[PDB]
Amino acid sequence: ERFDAFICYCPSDIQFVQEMIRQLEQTNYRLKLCVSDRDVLPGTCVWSIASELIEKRCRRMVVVVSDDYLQSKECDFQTKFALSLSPQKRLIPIKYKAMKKEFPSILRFITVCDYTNPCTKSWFWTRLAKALSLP
Amino acid sequence: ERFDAFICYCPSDIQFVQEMIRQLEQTNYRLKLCVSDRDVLPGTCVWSIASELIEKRCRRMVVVVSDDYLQSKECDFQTKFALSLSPQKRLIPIKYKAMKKEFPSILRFITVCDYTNPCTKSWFWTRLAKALSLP
Amino acid sequence: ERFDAFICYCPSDIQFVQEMIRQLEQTNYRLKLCVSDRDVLPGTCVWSIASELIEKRCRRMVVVVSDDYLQSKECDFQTKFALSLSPQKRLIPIKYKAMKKEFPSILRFITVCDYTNPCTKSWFWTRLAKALSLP
Amino acid sequence: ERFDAFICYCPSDIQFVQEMIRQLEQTNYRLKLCVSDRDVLPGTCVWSIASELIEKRCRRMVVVVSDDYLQSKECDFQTKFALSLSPQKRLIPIKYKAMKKEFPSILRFITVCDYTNPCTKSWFWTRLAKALSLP
Amino acid sequence: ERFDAFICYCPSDIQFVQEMIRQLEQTNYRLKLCVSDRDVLPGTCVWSIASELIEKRCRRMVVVVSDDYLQSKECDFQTKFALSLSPQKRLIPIKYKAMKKEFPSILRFITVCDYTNPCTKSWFWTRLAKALSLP
Amino acid sequence: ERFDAFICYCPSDIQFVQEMIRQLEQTNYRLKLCVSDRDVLPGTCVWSIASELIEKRCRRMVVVVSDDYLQSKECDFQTKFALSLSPQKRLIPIKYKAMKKEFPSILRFITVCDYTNPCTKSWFWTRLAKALSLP
Amino acid sequence: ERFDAFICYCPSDIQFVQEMIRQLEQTNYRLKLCVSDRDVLPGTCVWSIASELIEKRCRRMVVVVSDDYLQSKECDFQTKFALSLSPQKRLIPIKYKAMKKEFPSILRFITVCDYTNPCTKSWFWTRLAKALSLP
Repeated sequence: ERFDAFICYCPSDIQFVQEMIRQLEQTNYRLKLCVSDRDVLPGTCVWSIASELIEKRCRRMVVVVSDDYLQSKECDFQTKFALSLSPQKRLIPIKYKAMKKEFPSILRFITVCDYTNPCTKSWFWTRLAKALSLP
Repeated sequence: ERFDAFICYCPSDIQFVQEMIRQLEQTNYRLKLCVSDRDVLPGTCVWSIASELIEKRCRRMVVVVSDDYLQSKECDFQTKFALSLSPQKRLIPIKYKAMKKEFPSILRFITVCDYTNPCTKSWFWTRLAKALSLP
Repeated sequence: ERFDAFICYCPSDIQFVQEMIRQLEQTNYRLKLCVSDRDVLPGTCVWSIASELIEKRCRRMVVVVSDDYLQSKECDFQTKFALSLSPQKRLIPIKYKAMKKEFPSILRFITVCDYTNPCTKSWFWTRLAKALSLP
Repeated sequence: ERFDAFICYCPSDIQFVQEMIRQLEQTNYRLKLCVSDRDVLPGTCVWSIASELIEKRCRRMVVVVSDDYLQSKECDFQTKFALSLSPQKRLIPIKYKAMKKEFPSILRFITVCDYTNPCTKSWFWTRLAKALSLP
Repeated sequence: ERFDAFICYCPSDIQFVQEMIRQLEQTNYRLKLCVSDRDVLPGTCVWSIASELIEKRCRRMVVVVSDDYLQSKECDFQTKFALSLSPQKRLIPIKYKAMKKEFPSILRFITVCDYTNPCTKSWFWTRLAKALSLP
Repeated sequence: ERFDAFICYCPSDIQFVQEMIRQLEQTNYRLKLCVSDRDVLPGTCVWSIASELIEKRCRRMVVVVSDDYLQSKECDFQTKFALSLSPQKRLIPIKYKAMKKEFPSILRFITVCDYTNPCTKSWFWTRLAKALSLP
Repeated sequence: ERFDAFICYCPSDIQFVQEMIRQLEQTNYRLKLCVSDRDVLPGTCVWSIASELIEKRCRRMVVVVSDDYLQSKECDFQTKFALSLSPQKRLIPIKYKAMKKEFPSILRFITVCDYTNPCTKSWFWTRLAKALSLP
């Protein structure tokens, strides 16, 4: 029923989401993350997963930014529907890979949780799990 | 008499349907799937399998989308007759193979149950059997 | 509300439909023909004009067969939905022009009301108005 | 305050909107249409005109489809936000000009109110004003 | 002492500011606009006109966007200092000329008060004077 | 029976009258214009269309002035019969084309509704429909 | 009903009148100018626009002097009818273009509001709007 974070990801980047499940769910933190290919029954309509999941069930939204994120359209609509909801840091962008294109200009005024820097990798999962566990 | 899911498939893709029978009928789930080459006596008229089976006997319909699905016409009429029935997720599209053409534009607003992704194959049959077993 | 005949036509052949309105409605026969560009409000969904008009409101269906009829798809679905309804001569095909392609093979077992023959044109409108006015 | 129809249009097509104001507001129908360049004070935020105008103030939405409609992004987000609202024919697409590209595939299952056909122009404004005036 | 709107402009665009003084001050609206070359004594320090004028004296800020606006740095710092103040539509961007470069990406989520459109020029000054006169 | 405006035109200028029907009848104004080639049965006498139509049925008269208007005689007699009726602006002259002869000297003391000026074309149809709709 | 200034112009000079409407009506001055091709219904008599408009409705009269002004006769009669009314500066002549003929000798004892001088163009619209707004 309830969750803690909807996860918006391109389908070419599920190896990172499987890592996130291991680090945040199967660890001693006990967090619940709604993943689309795991908690959504087939046959649903697309306009209900924005009006029911992102609106009334999840509390935050994690945007897995990548290079193939800039080609899909459902991620664009879900990102803009999340930004349209503003009454608490309700949008967390994550960069994990070497991008060679431009960053999304919509997200330039939010602080990204970077992973590709080979000197700051000790603070990543602690900051992320402290962010998601906040009320 | 009654069923749980009509199955709409091209005749060049029955090796997958034979696998589906093994995974959903001969397993501990006990589901009943109406297959055309197994439960329809020869000599019937084509306009009765849409007015009697899909209307009053089956409860859902599973569309085995493929590359040779885009050439047959009975699958087109049965898909559109299923979409014309709307009073519950009464249409489940399944992709199982590497398609090289375009996806059907009629089905773009329903969530597909994908199988060709080599990282998500553990959730496939559980999601499908949880979807078909719903009232 | 009620009607007497739904009219299925390609949009490139409305000059004949305007003639049919003059010969069957504005004449001393007093028939009511549901035309799509005249009795359907914009904003409707396409899957309701087959489930409500052809099913429960009109009593027959007139198929204006032509050369550009073989390219549209909504006429194909409406023709096959009309043929799927069989409990009374509930489908009347009309040929009015010199076709250079093949006749539709779906309609070969129904008697066409031909118009292009320059010797039989006296019986056309009388036969058509006697057919449509039957209960 | 209240309205009857939000109007979604590309800024290169305001000559048609000025005609629509003359035919629907300054005529004997007395309809109120919220236009962006006429009723929105400058300095507003873009994410409030979807959460306040389209949600709680207007009752329907008129999409002026054109060739330059396929390049803007705010019309894409407003169209998809309108489609995401589904509890009454709450979306009316209008074609008024000779398009040379493809029609939008998102809107193929709603009936368009066509204007470029030189034989049906007598029914256009009557159908449109009967549609907008419905409760 | 008090004002109603600080005006941030490039020094190559004072002919428009002189027009704005005629249309908003010397007209029957009686508005007070703090202009830098008219109300600031020489010899002041630059870091006081942001901490005293924009903070505690003016109520809004009008950004005269142009092509030479993208080269100055004091306008960049004053724009970002205005955006950093967020407790009411406290920033009004104005476009008056044909720009050939890109719009500033910082201001894309605020509604611009456009002037170069040759069909909407009747609403410009009324909207602007209704915006500035609000409490 | 009743009308709003008799229309006096040379038979070489019916393409403009067909445009006038589209702009004033098939639009949201609902005006009725008596046209000779559309509402007069053949076999009538010419001296009754001036004693019955222009006298007791129509309320105004629209004179489509052109270059070939100066050759017909029935337009001369109908214009002079209209001028002989004076008890309200009961005669509206319309110029739509580049004339190379002289204007009619009989009509020099009435204000013409000009159309060939390429700067005033926005006011034409609004002025004409406001004139014809007056009691 | 009421106005502020009748405008007497040759029909070959309406591009300047369209500019005057933008500078005096659609600006923050809110003046009302009676233009003949915009506020006079067709079918009126010419001898009423001097006895009703210039006499009892407008308060001043603006004479757009030009080179083609010296060929029309209605401007001559309206100028002399305005001069015959003398009980307040009730006649304002405007020169805007390079004339190559002589100035009108009737108007030599009134001060012209010149526009073609490339050094005095800053005072033009302010003087004109201060003149027209006087009681």
